[PDB]
Amino acid sequence: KSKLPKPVQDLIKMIFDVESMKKAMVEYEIDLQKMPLGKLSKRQIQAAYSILSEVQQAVSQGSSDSQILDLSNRFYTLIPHDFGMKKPPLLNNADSVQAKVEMLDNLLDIEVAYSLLRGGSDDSSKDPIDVNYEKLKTDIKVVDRDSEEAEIIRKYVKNTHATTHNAYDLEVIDIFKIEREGECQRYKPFKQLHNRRLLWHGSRTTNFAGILSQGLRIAPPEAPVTGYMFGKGIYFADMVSKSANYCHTSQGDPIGLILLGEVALGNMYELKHASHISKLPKGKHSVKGLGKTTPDPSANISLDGVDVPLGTGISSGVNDTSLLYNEYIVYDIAQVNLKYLLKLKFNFKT
Ligand SMILES: Cc1cccc2c(=O)[nH]c(CCCN3CC=C(c4ccc(F)cc4)CC3)nc12
Repeated sequence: KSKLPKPVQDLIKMIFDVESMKKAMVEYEIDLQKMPLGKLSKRQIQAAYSILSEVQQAVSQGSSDSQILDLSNRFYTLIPHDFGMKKPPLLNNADSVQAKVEMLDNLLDIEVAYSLLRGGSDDSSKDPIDVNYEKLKTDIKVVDRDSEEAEIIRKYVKNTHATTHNAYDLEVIDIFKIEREGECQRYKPFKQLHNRRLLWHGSRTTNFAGILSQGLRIAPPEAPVTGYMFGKGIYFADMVSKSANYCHTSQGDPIGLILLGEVALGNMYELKHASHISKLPKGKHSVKGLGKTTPDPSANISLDGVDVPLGTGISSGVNDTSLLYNEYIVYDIAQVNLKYLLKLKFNFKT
């Protein structure tokens, strides 16, 4: 039976498991009993991205209101809601639409998770940890606990536990190091852009089955570039909080994955309200949301000339803005390299 170190095995059984896939889908409203995730298709999801984009032209451009209502009604058929009852939401504003843009994001990694699954195995020989983990195409080291490395890391969750989000408060269950296969290569280019930074990528867990196979990713062509504060790239945080929220760990599951990426920022476009891009102007190689808290300048460690902002909840001078913490974005995928995972226990304050 498996081989593997032991939270690697559990990591498999957490990130690879069927029940919870239904659970996300459920919380986006999705009507499992209409639309079973054997449905889930790259295909029917991609079509849905084009209808939410359909609604967007039209909303920012007047439109038949005899269009809008059916594009909503189109949005439904293809992605069946358990609603239900109660008065469904209209795709004729920015908000409700963006809402449905997350569900599809997620639908994407969840498909890739379950659809992942389906391959290897009447097997067995090679048991059900090493075949999933085998298909991850990723390798997983357990950082020892006592190490200055695990140490450093834990300062970083510490100090950038933020103010406002307390609360919950937070802790490190396991700490995995990762090379996924050949991502050195791709990043190669980007191993020599200036301004590189370890930042959090937090996501709902159900996601990491195909973030570990597909690498972190960006919305398809089909998707509303209005669906996203900075258009569609790849979003990242420096406070561990802004990211950790995205695990959607609740009172139970309270337990939840988070990435630490190397990211090749170079020249930061600094921004404060939304910019709907996907094209970055010339000479600029990432977007920055300029939230009012910065990780205190002061403390900024750098192993191999990546910066790490494990510095603590300080106030930036931006009052003026739409954010309260920073938000780094990069618009293609090569500019990222996954370094650590961490398993988190959410520990929800009293
Ligand atoms: C906003 C934002 C700002 C700052 C930090 C975070 C953060 O930590 N993560 C995420 C959400 C995680 C990414 N999710 C949306 C898009 C995904 C995606 C993935 C695959 C895919 F193919 C298309 C989109 C995955 C889930 N959003 C953040």
